[PDB]
Amino acid sequence: TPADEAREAAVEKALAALDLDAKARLLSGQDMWTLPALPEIGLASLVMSDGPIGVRGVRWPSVALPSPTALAATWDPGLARRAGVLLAQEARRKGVHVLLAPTVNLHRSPLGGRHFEAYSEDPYLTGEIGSGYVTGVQAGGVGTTVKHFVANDAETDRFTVNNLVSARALRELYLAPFEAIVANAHPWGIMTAYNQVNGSTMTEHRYLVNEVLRGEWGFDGFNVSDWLAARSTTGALTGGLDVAMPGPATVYGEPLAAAVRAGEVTESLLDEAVRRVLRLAARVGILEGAAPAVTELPAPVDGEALAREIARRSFVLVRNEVAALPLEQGATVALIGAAARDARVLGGGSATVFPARVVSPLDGLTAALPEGAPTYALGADPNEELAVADTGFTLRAVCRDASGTVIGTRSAPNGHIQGVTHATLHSVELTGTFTPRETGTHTFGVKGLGAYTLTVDGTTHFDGVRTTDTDDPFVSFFGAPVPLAEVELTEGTPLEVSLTHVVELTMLAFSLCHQEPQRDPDELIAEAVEAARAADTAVVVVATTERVESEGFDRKDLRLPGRQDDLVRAVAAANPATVVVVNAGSPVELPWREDVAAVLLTWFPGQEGGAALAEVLTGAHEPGGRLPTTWGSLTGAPVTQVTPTAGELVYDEGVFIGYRAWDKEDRTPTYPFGHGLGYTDWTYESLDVTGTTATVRVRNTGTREGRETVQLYLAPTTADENRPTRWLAGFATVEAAPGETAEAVVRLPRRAFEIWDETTGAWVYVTGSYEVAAGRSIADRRTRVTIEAPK
Repeated sequence: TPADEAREAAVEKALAALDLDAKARLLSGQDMWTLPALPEIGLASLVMSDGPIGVRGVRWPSVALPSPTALAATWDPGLARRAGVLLAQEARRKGVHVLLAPTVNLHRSPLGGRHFEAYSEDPYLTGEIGSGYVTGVQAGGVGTTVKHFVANDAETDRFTVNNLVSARALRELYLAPFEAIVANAHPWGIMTAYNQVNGSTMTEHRYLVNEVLRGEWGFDGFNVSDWLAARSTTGALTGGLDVAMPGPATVYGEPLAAAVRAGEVTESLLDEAVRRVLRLAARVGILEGAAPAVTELPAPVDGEALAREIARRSFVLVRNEVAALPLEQGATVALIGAAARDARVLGGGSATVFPARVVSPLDGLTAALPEGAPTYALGADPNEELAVADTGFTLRAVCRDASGTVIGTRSAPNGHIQGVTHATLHSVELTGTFTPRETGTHTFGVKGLGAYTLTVDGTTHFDGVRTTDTDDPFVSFFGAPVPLAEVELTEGTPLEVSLTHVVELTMLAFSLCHQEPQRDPDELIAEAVEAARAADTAVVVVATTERVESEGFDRKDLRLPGRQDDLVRAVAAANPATVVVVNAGSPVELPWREDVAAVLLTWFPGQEGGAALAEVLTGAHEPGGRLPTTWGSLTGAPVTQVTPTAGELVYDEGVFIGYRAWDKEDRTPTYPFGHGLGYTDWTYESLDVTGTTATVRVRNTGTREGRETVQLYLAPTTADENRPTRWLAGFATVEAAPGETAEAVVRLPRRAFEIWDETTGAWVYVTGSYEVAAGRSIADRRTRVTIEAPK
């Protein structure tokens, strides 16, 4: 803390200069993304933006990386550090100061909405990756808000739900990754969640925010509310909140200025909170008078290359039978499935961005394979009932005032929408022309809320409203699009399409949606089976959509959308050498494993996914992924409750989530935590533990050079009603050529032996004999040793 002392001196001078009206103003938001500026003290407007896979800015493109679970499947916090560096470069370019990322809530249930956005079901692996990600983002002088503090491991009724979580459960599981990132990475900020934990809402939670996070862990950054989570001027200030950031009319500002002057809300409390915001201002560099934390920035990073590297390093090859992968030299390959032509690179929610261009599996494999590239056949379409209007749509974004007079025309990206306009703007048209690809009944819709008027070819097909009873307006926007009208358009012949939204009195975004005309599912699977029959290997890319996987709501089942499961079985029957490329962000049921030759989980693999998949399938590279979460059937899954009964979600499983819960119940999953295969064999030959330092020698006993994640699992020798049977206590990714041997000196944290004392309010190093085991997964433990926990 050498320059930090000088920096915190400039913060104190700035705090002293400001008056009560400016102090309360600063803590209140200005726009959807930025805070007010104060030239009286040389402070610029703090720009904040989403998020985990890419930086959006203020919608005025981004680099779309693979989903957060994909980054965690690489088991490499050095990759997460590099990922963070690129994101800081993106933020510096888009003028963003704070990145609203990473999400580190655990994978409690497989039905969780933002499951694709979290890293793992294990708090150690989550903390390690999160630590790397934050250190990397802040390495480029860009702030981070570790979201969603704490216990936001489900989306239904997230606005009000009371998540009743145990004392040990919070300390050992849900809070762990936050403590790990606070201590290791030193984050400049945090975000408090919409839900409540044991009574208090996270934004108003005095015990967890001020006493635990700040008091025990020594957090020195700012605490932003989740967008619309701030709901009390006095309740949030006293509960450790600093910034009510939903938008312009926040709970802070003039209501807070008044509460200080009139009520028993002390100006000392306001001063303590502004001090935190002004400390952030100095680190991100928006405050003149305090030098920025990172002055010399990290060397430029190639965004496309890192997106490909993270993508292939995460692909978990769970199944591979005799050797389906990699593909053989000069083999006839057939690509099947809609997800191969139109890939799903991002998951739904605020984490979405628009990349420059996306490489699809068919684009990638066409270039990778020679003359007579993959024979493509769409097997089934998962992206229905509706999808954003893009293919064949040439749209503009017209702004109108009260008199309907045009006051601007922005270029439409495709259908979504959010210049020299202001409170005068009354409505927003989204006109254009649409050339249909095939004749039939085209449906048109919208994903938005409020007043809408649709006119496909002059005729006003819709002119009504779209209200909803839900407690959260964010659930409403990213909900499935609503069909407004069916229309008969002949292919080739285009017509003038138009969708207007009237705006007046938070709510400010809509998108034109369109469904391609009817396609028989059974005939689609018939034409794909002919291609499966006409090939040495069939590659079926199966995927969950942004409508299935998204924020605001939870999934209903782990089954694949559309007739995709029925497509896989038809292809597996016609051709035995079938490779299923699962492009899903969360666990999904694989009922046809026994029939298919191979399975490869690719998550939502970012804009370069198609290039990484082409490299892996052809054998240019190896799939370097190892499950960061336990995959299995929903019936076998022991912790699935996402829905709150009587407005309460009890976490009855306690300290047992993910693999810990499967062990406690005897239920064995389809593929366990840490499972994954590459394109080479690994023989663990030596394990030496000295105190708490495990040293592992592993041999590449395969035909090709490859990577291996060494996974150390601690397990008490005695019975453990109080604890899980085994748990991850360390890991390390090593690379070696065939025959060559690599070592791994992995130190197990002191914490791996400790448990939480609810009464003392302290950690308890559990003494006794343990079994430290090195392996390829939890189920594939290769070598064991018995040690006494050191003093």
